[PDB]
Amino acid sequence: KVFGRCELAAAMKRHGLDNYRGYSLGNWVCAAKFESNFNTQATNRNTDGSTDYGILQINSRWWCNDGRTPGSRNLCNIPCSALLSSDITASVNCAKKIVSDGNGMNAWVAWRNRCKGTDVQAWIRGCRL
Ligand SMILES: [Cl-]
Ligand SMILES: [Cl-]
Ligand SMILES: [Cl-]
Ligand code: NA
Ligand code: NA
Repeated sequence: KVFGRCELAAAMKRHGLDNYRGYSLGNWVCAAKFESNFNTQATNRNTDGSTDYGILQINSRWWCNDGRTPGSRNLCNIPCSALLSSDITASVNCAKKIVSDGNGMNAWVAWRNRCKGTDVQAWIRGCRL
């Protein structure tokens, strides 16, 4: 599913990501834009052999099982394929774990490099939320 911007904002808000670990909704929407262009089916191979999955490009080295990431963990207790669903619940549950792991949203390189410190409120402009 390719979410609209406001459509994603509303779903993330409903699932409790606004202010989660102190990160305002626009941070999450910005991260999703640059991670997946709001496409739940997005995937990305990494150089280490892990893969990133879904709306927030959650990685198989620690967070989900894909059966092809040697030595990896599955801290969200999910198949990575679940991160590709049109329903973002699994991605949100897992993102909450990730952002709680110590480095906040820096865990998303795209967020640090493209969203951090920017006008993230612009991401939710116009949305009826
Ligand atoms: Cl915001
Ligand atoms: Cl694996
Ligand atoms: Cl933080
Ligand atoms: Na990524
Ligand atoms: Na894994």
